[PDB]
Amino acid sequence: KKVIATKVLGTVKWFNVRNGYGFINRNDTKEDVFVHQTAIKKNKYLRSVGDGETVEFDVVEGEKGAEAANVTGPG
RNA sequence: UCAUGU
Repeated sequence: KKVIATKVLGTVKWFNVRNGYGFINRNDTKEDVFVHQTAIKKNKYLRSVGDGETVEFDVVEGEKGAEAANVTGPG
């Protein structure tokens, strides 16, 4: 996998804690990026984000598609 | 329980 962007801001569309993934909409391109629970930095759902939350992340591209990495609060 | 849940 390769890093294709860093310090991207986005808004969480939805995140399902049962299945452990969701999608973030990038504020710069308006495209959704997949986010898995393991990509979220520790905040008891130790790795989760909330629907509607603004987050900052890197985008990396394995060939299942573009996915978020190192997901944190803005700044 | 790793690609659009409900």
